[PDB]
Amino acid sequence: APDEITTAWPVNVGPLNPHLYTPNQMFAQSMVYEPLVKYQADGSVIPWLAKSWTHSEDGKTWTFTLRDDVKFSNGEPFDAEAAAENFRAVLDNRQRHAWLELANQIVDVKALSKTELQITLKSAYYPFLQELALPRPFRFIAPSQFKNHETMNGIKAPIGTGPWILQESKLNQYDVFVRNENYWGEKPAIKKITFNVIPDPTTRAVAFETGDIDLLYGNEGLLPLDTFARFSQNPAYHTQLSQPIETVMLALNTAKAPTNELAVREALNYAVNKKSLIDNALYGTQQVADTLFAPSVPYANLGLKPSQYDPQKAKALLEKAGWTLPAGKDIREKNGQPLRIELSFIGTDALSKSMAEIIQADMRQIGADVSLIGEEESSIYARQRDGRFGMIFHRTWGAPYDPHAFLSSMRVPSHADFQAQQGLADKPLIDKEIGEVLATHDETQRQALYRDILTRLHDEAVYLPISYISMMVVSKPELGNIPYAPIATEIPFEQIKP
Ligand SMILES: O=C(O)CN(CCN(CC(=O)O)Cc1cccc(O)c1O)Cc1ccccc1O
Ligand SMILES: [Fe+3]
Repeated sequence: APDEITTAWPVNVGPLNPHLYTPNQMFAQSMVYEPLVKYQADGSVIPWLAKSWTHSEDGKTWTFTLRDDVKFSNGEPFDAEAAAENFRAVLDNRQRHAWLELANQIVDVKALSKTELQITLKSAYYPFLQELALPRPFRFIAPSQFKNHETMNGIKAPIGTGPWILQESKLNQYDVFVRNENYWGEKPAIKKITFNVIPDPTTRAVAFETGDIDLLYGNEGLLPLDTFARFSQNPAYHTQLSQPIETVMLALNTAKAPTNELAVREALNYAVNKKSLIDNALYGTQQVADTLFAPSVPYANLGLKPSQYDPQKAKALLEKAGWTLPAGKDIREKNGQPLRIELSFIGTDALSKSMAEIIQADMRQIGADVSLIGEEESSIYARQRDGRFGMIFHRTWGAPYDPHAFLSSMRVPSHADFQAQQGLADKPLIDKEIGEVLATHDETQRQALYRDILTRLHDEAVYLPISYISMMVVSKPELGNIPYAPIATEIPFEQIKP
């Protein structure tokens, strides 16, 4: 049918518990569940399930006036009691939301009436509203669908207030969504969306070619980039490539030899020809990055100095630090130790592998021996949490997480960023400033704090920025132009209009 589309995803959508993480897929959570306030491209929020709000002070106390016409898809009312119950369900699982600072900040949530919801905070936390706009955890399921008055141990039916309803879900096969005919807002033009489960990139491309699917929408791993370029020239298809949404980079372990040495980290930051990496591995479809956050990111236009590809300077830095070439060898040594660094990545990911081979080659030219460790997903995530790496592939989180939520999470010990930064003498100071910047109201101090944090991270060469990557689209021409959502992980199916 013509108001029915078929697309694909590498895995199923999950149970669609609005308050939990893996294996729930964010974009699908955002299809079913809705926030109090909705994020926009300009960086503000607009009213959503909450039609208005006031704050005290000195903002520790916020009072939201909720809409009074909203129903969950099962007929039950959305009201302040329903909302307060959801905040309780999430904060009963507080430990698991450590990465998100609002979760440590909420002191209390209570329904003052049916339409009045009061939320009090530990301090005047500036990104309050943006964090409420996230896909998860602060979105609302029907409280009748809690299991014994909680969500952290599972839910019953995934009943949201959103424009889409999960119809059917078959493990390792497909997920089917259907339009909410009783939605409080704008009715979407599409009536039915089918997600076929296709874990392999080339298989996804083939499925589009044979006509089995109408739409692919994702990041740089969506399909092979050479196939994408070919598709963009094929008059029978439609393709798109957005403006960059986030950064892809290596994180270097400042706590582990030999990346513990500033001079070594600086040298590595001159070793990679990033344009060539991009033209070679990413088929020219992405942009070079010479900084943890692109100059376009809020608070991140700082005139930071790039380290341009310069093997001559890389070698000089290494020689000066005492990493010199022994007789007939190509690998530097210092104290008898070789300049050896492990680069760990997901071994099944062909793009990572490609990029890692290029990185390994470039670094060999300046006399560093990069050893490639490709392992399964769990092993890699286990490495990121324990600091068991020399270098790893990492990325930022895009809007609305960048830069505040990304820096926030640098303070959490079981994250890759904390671990990479562990060896820095000024790490306690940086973590303290991250805490300050999030609670500050003085705009000039806020800017000064971001500058100091990002500058120290740049100068200490914690990262090796690689590119700023884009969203991509392949579609049947009949679907028309495919819009992008403000939040990088969401897919605006509601806005597709054949
Ligand atoms: O990704 C992390 O470091 C931790 N996550 C917190 C930060 N997440 C936002 C989010 O997940 O809501 C940032 C995030 C941002 C964009 C895309 C993502 O896939 C993504 O995860 C939570 C998490 C826990 C357990 C398994 C997977 C997870 O993502
Ligand atoms: Fe996450």
